[PDB]
Amino acid sequence: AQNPNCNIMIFHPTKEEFNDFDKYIAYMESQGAHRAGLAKIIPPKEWKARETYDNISEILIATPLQQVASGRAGVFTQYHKKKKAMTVGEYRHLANSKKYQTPPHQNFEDLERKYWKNRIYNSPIYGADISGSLFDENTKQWNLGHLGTIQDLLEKECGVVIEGVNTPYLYFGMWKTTFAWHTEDMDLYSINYLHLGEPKTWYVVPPEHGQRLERLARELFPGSSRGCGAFLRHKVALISPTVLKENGIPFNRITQEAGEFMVTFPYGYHAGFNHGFNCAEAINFATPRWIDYGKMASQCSCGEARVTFSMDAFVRILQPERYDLWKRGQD
Ligand SMILES: O=C(O)CNC(=O)C(=O)O
Ligand SMILES: [Mg+2]
Ligand code: NI
Ligand SMILES: [Zn+2]
Repeated sequence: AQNPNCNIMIFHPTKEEFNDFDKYIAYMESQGAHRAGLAKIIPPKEWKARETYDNISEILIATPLQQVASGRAGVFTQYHKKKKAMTVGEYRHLANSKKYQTPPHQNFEDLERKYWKNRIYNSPIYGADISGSLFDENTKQWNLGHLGTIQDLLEKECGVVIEGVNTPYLYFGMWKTTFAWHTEDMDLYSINYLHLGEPKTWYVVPPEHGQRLERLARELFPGSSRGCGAFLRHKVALISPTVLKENGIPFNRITQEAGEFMVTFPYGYHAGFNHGFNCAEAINFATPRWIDYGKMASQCSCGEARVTFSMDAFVRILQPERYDLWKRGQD
């Protein structure tokens, strides 16, 4: 069995290997990359996502989210308070202000220590989940707006044609902006490209150990657990590496820098934080190996998780028994 310790693998495809996205994902899996839940892909030196980032300031962040924490430094939840719209140029200035800017630090490890010590005492503002793309239309390789769609994958594998679309999302971050512990909708893959700016630190639990994280989360968030049998779908809970180590939960960590891709694999729980002003682009995708994970994915039916239009068909076809209850949660 390849990668039996479930380490995060880093790949350096050549320009030739970067042509066929599906084939390269299947290659990485042949080497055991999925066992970590997360992989890093450094693009060939010849590749670029677009020519420059000099003209992005007028993108609108219609609903910036202030991430307010409750709890203790290593075990907290966050809620998202909606703020007034602002442009990317306005948000970048805000991120660089004395109130929000990255503190002085020695290295990524020192910054990670400072994040876990101090995150809860501040409320950073995240421009998340903005439909759109920063890939140039002429970029033909690993262009996250030109991937094969999940609807077409389900149709190719299972023969059933379904409604829905699959488009990318932009994330504008600042110091301390935080992504809570989650797997993807329907335990899909994700791919994330850091277009510009400061790094993003990731934590990940191997898919084969995901239920260990869930059991810890039910212990640490006991009211939330009673409310919903899949409350991590709410994407609000944080647990620090120190707490994970104290409770014997297997995980790994890695820092993504600008110009790098990360792939999350089906049922790979992940969480993380931004080091400073940055912009990422991410999208869900599927492969044949996902189908079995989609069929088994947990679902939130309490009403909190509220998701895209396109998840309807995935539940309806892959999880017909759960469909009625889940749809009640959506309505
Ligand atoms: O970058 C972020 O805030 C969160 N991204 C992801 O969870 C991802 O790409 O799956
Ligand atoms: Mg612009
Ligand atoms: Ni994710
Ligand atoms: Zn729920």
